[PDB]
Amino acid sequence: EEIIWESLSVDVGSQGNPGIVEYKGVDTKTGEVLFEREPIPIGTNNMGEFLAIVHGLRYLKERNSRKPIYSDSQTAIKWVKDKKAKSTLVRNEETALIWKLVDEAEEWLNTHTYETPILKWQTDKWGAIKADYGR
RNA sequence: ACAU
DNA sequence: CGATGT
Ligand SMILES: [K+]
Ligand SMILES: [K+]
Ligand SMILES: [Mn+2]
Ligand SMILES: [Mn+2]
Ligand SMILES: [Mn+2]
Ligand SMILES: [Mn+2]
Repeated sequence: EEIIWESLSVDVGSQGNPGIVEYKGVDTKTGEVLFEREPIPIGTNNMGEFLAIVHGLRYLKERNSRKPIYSDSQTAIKWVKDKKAKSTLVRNEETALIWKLVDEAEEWLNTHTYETPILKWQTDKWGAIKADYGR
């Protein structure tokens, strides 16, 4: 119903899908950018949405913050819940970096605990997530 | 269909 | 119009 303003919002941006992928996390209340990942030459939207949530979990855990995370990706929220990113992206030499990062994110989820609620940003009611790339 |  | 996903 209502936005939980005391939260972290994350999103992917890309040039092509598959294509160059980046992501960032912002304070939902203020829009302040709290982290941004350097562009990865080839990935998918969903891989980037997944990495963004996992990075958010790690960022909040390191700072002892109980804030929830908002994501607009139904897929990535499920992959994080499952601790398994079921991407269709070919594993080859050009996708090795994104796949390394995804594998390492899964590995982190399988070796750490968190209570962080991972919440669906309701774009249909609230507009674009505050971490959106405006593109 | 829904979500990107 | 193309794509990634449940
Ligand atoms: K969206
Ligand atoms: K589809
Ligand atoms: Mn998104
Ligand atoms: Mn894996
Ligand atoms: Mn977006
Ligand atoms: Mn967009």
